[PDB]
Amino acid sequence: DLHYLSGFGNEFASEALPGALPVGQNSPQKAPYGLYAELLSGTAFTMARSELRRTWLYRIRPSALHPRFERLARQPLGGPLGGINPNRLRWSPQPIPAEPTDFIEGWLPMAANAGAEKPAGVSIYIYRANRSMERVFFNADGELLLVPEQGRLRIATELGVMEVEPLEIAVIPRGMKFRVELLDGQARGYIAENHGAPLRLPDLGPIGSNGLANPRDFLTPVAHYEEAEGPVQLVQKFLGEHWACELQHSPLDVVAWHGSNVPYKYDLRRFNTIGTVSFDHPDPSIFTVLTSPTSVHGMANMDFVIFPPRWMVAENTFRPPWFHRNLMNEFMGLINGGFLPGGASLHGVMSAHGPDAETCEKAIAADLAPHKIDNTMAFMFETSQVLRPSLQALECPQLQADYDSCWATLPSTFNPNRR
Amino acid sequence: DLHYLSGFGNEFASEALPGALPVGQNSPQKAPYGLYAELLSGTAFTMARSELRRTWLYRIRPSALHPRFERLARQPLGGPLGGINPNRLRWSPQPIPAEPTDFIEGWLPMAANAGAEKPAGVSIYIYRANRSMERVFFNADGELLLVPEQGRLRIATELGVMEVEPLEIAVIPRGMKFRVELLDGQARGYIAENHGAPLRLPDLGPIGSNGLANPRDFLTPVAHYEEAEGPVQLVQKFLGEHWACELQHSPLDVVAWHGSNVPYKYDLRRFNTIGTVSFDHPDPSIFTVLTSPTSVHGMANMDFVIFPPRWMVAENTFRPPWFHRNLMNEFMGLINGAYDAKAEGFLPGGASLHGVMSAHGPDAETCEKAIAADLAPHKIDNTMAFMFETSQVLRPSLQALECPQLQADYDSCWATLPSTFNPNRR
Amino acid sequence: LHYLSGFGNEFASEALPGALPVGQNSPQKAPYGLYAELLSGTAFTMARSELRRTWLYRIRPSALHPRFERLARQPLGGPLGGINPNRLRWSPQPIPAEPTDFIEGWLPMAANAGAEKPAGVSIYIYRANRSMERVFFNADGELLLVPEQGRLRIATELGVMEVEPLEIAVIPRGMKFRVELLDGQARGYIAENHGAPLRLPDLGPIGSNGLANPRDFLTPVAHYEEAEGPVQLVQKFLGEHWACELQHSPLDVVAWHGSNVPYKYDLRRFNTIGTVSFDHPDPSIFTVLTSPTSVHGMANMDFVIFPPRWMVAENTFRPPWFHRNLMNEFMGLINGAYDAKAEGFLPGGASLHGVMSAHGPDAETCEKAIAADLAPHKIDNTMAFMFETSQVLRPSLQALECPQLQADYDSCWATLPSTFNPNRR
Amino acid sequence: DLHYLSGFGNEFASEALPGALPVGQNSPQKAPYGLYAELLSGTAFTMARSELRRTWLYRIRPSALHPRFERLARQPLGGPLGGINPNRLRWSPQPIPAEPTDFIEGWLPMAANAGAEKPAGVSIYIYRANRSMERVFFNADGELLLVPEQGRLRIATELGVMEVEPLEIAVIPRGMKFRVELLDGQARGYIAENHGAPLRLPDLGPIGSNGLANPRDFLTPVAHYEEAEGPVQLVQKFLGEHWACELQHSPLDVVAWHGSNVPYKYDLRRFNTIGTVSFDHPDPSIFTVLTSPTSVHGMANMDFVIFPPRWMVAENTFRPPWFHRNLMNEFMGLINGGFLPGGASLHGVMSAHGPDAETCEKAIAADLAPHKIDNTMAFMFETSQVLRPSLQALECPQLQADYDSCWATLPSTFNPNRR
Ligand SMILES: [Fe+3]
Ligand SMILES: [Fe+3]
Ligand SMILES: [Fe+3]
Ligand SMILES: [Fe+3]
Repeated sequence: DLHYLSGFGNEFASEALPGALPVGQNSPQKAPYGLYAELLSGTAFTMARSELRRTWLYRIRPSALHPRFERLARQPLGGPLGGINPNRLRWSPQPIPAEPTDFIEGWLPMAANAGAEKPAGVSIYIYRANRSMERVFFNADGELLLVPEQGRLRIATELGVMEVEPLEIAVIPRGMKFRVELLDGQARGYIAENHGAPLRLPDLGPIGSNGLANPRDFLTPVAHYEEAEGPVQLVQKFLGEHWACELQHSPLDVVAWHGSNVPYKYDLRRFNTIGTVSFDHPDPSIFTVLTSPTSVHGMANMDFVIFPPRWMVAENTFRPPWFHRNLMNEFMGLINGGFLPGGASLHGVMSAHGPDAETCEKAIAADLAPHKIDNTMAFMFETSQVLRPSLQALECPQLQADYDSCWATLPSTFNPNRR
Repeated sequence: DLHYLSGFGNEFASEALPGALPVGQNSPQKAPYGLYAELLSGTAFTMARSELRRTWLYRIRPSALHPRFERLARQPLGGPLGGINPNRLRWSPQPIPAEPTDFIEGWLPMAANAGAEKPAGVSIYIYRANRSMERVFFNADGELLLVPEQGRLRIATELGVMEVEPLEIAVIPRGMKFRVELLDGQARGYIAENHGAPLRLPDLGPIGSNGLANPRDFLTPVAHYEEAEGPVQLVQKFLGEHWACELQHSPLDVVAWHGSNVPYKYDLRRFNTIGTVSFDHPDPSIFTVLTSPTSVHGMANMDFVIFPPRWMVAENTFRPPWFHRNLMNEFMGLINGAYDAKAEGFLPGGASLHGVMSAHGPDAETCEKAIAADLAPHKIDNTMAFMFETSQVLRPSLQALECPQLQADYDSCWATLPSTFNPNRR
Repeated sequence: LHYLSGFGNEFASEALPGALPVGQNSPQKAPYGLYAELLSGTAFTMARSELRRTWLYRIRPSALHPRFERLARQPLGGPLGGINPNRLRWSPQPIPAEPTDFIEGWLPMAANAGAEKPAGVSIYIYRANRSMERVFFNADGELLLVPEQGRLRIATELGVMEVEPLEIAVIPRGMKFRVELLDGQARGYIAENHGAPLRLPDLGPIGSNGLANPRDFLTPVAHYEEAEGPVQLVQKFLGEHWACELQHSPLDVVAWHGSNVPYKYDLRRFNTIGTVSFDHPDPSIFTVLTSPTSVHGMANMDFVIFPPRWMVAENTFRPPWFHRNLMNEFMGLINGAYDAKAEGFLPGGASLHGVMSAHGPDAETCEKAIAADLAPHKIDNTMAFMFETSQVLRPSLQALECPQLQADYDSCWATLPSTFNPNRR
Repeated sequence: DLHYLSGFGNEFASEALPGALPVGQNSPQKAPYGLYAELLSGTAFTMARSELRRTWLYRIRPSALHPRFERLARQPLGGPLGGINPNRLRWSPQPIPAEPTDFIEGWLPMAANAGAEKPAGVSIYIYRANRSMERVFFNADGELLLVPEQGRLRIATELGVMEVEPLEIAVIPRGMKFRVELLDGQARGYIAENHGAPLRLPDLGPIGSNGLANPRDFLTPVAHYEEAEGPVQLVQKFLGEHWACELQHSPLDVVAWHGSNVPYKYDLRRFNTIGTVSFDHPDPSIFTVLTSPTSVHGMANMDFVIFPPRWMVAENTFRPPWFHRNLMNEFMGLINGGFLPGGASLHGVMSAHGPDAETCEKAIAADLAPHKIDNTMAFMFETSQVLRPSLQALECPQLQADYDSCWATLPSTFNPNRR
């Protein structure tokens, strides 16, 4: 029975004790309950207000109260970049490791725009974990988009507690402290780490003022603070590296807060899917849930896109996705329903992809009538920068060695003598 | 039949005689065939190239060769703006007048953002004609969007001839000369006169790089010139007035041209309609065919929206348009069939106007039907309604306010909406 | 006279040493006991590139004035002319016999809107035969002055500038000034800009230099008057002259700094760009100053010139092409003859080719141009110009009823022949 | 005989068989002639339509029908980065090598904003070839601007065939498959590989609505397809590397196509040159033919600029290019007419350049009259990012070792007692 505040991008305000929030100002000399005011600035001060992300926290002890960070010996993300490889790639789902592995220890580097030491654009991982985190963590390297596939997550953050289950997504702003509890003992899922402009709702164009992901469905947890006394490890990811310090208090000691730099979750089942109600096959940008822009208008750092249960009604139309060569880079995953839940495919810049022969023959031969796609949920992380597969990803047992064969049996159907 | 060039916004090139277009330049000293170069600038010289519209003409006689224009006695567009009236308005179809009336003489002012003498925003007319034009015409007050409802038009312009039937639309650029022949003896339809930024394709947003009105379906006619020798009246519309002069030559004497300021036509049947494949009822802006922007981003001078055959699949959803009050001003027409928010009273050739913040929506009948219905995939078919939606208030003409076609009891359409509210049962 | 240079500069000028406060704008104790006064030419929140504001340090505050009263003599009070799409041409305007100072002799030619609802651009031709014995400001817009006959000595709050034909001058909205005629009488053109202040055009590929170089834009140094006695202060508000009487000189600014300034520019210094190959470039290429709108690329008005220049286009119809324009073209002539008109267009003359009016050369200019052997040719000893506007230019009733309006302008195009032959390329 | 479609940025449509193009839609269930639909997306789907480049293809076999790509042993572009060097540099023309070398094998990297493995901005090459390509190629790393200097090229692309001779340029969109055939036995010329926003026409500013490169002169080939059966090698350039696979069919099998992502050519001899008709010496940006923007307004990724035959008429003026120090980086080449055709010069950020003593002396002394510069075509690739010369370029024999002496005789003509 966790409570949530609704509305993407809102100036929220939540207090765990009556009047814990200062009224009419952010920095009283005598803060209610004797709390410390702290500002979390997720963007430059001078952004246009529409881009502004900042949260005022009123907490038991300042975040400044911490000893020196030291580099952990254990570094899940220190593996090298893979060699150059233009090929189409597909993986089978990643098995959960035997060794104890919490949420942060479990990120397996799949592909990234840059080396972990110079975070830029987007880095993509698959997380595997068999332990709840017995420590607190923040990412200095970017925003985190989590896409669960197996197992629920109870995520306790500075702003409050949220639970996410497969078919839901969650986002945790850069630098925000959080701790992940595995409700089901173990967990698997995907991560897009956003090193760039924070994820937001796409420009709707002609779709207008409603549709796709409705702002009312983005939920942010209410204030919740901890009073545990005794040592707690605080871990941060900085330029790919986990550095840690030990606190003698719980860093999740925020009693009240206000602002717009907030963790949130969204249920993909609430997506107001838009598609063709006539013919043809619309561009997959139409399925956009969240997007991270660049200073180049129209070209996203990354678009998060889903392929949800939907009605198929295209008349006189080849209904599967058409054959395609793309400037952008397509990383596909599957949440449920050769491509299994937990699996992945990377078709990079100008790689030729599309349906196989059996998909083609069946689509061309189909008696086209309205059809409901159901019990499936796929998605794509599409990035503008090339995604370089990690060495780990290219060498792991789960990489399919004959993925190219999927297209081998495509036939010519060309007859010059009959249109 | 007629040949066309495809591609909305293209730099086209067309010549009626081989090599009539100068190669490598626009202004030769000794132009091919002894023709005159002439530049038709549809926009300021300094527009962004994406916003530029200009066409080079290679013609027998320059357009400048004409004597003084004189005001005609006959002025279709000279009637006063009607009184202030915030009411929801509905007209039945406009009958064709008895007296001889060509295409330009036949425009009936329905509503406009401003007085005809001070053109701004959009002016809306319904045309009614029973004569083919035996003169040539250009509108200097703006761009014309034509929406035939009865009868095919054969439109002879400077750049060539195009034919338009109901379910197709045609655009004529401001200042471009043309002549309308009625292929079916008489004709009736709608006009949006755009006084603002030229109509163009909407920004597709998440729809991406394909969909709605695909550019390949926008057709521009090929070069064609007449050589008739004898008097031709040339009329122009200026500040709402018709002014004429007599020429001793045909002003459709353009033997070749190149450029982007072109007349064009579009078959609405080919609209790649996008909608809900899930639930709810998408905003009608999703149906945009063409749009004319203002300097305020996101707020169009006018959107041209259609309501075409389309699959209705939304589950657990009130399917007809929702009840609505709107900053924008909604002028709706019907080209054929029946519209899905309405029941009676709205026929082909009819119109409705719901202005700024007027409360509109479905009737009691429709609401009852939609709430009880067993929802399943359903193809809406054999229908084409549309809307001219404008940001500026539309002021009905006096003629519109006083005509027999104005329906006297339009408000009673919503009279029977019942309360179904039950506070004890969610 | 001395001047400062640099279009758009933050200028600083003092007529007494240390009269400008150093390090601040508003001292409690101003140097020499002067009053600080801010002239805000633009909204406070304009981007800095678009900011126009001047700090004045003056003997008496502009606020020291009694109620303005409406003058009986109203130069600009005439009605709008009727609707008329025709091509129009006017001969030079005679200088009236009645005593007529600078502000009294504005002959309204055409305007985007009625004088009482100013918007866009209003065009006048001024004719004066007396020097101004009063001071004037225009609340309705910025003034672009294009002298054609006789030199002007213009005393402004910021200093004195002298303008002769082939120079232009611009005076910001609200800025007080007095005009002296150095040659007894004067004639010329005005573009009254009700919209965004005139500035230098975006050069595009022309780059970082050329057309009108900013170094050539000149602003007067501070000058102040201490004269004690009655002076009439007139303002133009919503087309009307209103006036009060002061007992001091309002040109009493001892020191000033900032960017809201009067300026002049010598068109002979224009770095004219053109074709060095073929064809005939769009006349936008001759843009001197422009006033934008919120619609990018569509100016409220462009001020363009047609100066001495080299004509070198090979295999090219060199005169301006036949044309039909969305924009509205008001042309005038400072001296000499214009390349597109054989005759009927003289210095002081004017033409108006409104939206989509068909214009171009005549059959005589045509004939010679098509026939001429082409070699490099220096067009010289001429200066014409255009006020091109996006909004329609409505001629005034005066302009349409005045004896200088040529009755048979269309006849200039009547003899254009068909040289068309379907069967030889 | 080759036919072409005209109009830069046009939505084109071309079909080699009557009605090969589906009418009214892009994705029919039963395509005309049994062809496959393939979308080539040259930009993000959500680009403003003015910046959108995409082409629908209707082809015999899908592009996906290919086996695994493998790294070729021969690698033309793998040579390391030259060392740091701020000096002005000038090269004599490049000799055509003895060894058999086709178009893609004969790119000599001259200088680049970045290393081959991390394409950004612009890479500049000189190609030398003595064999026609007997295979097909696409470049995944960027768009190709070709500037022939010696020998004509017949470039067979997916969208059709075009012929380019010196004094013409050709552009090939990223990822588009093509084959270069040498009509003259061998060929040499320059290449600007554009890794950024695609080249387009420059904003004309006051020049207005016509002039410079007029859009009507940009020509795109009509549809042409091959039905040759037998092994064919497909090669791609990815992160600077040549990777290849073998198809058992021609990949130039597009029967029809429509859209805006097209190859094109343009004859520089049609450039409507603009310049001074009064005095002074206009900035060479006035000669821009094509430009690649950045997100920084007014600061191009690259400008392609030409110095063609033209009238010089400036009076009381020093007519040669002024003495000059530039933020931008200037790579000069010469097509026809120390600096020979095929040669190059690099003046990088803030290097001081300008005329030599002989040029100054003659120019200050000349009796200025209209003068037609004729029979000469130079050009420049100006880039915003520093161009690092390749190791190869810095150690090549054609690098002129005494270039700085060109300016060594510049004298002082200063005289303070005579204005
Ligand atoms: Fe794809
Ligand atoms: Fe509505
Ligand atoms: Fe003109
Ligand atoms: Fe330079």
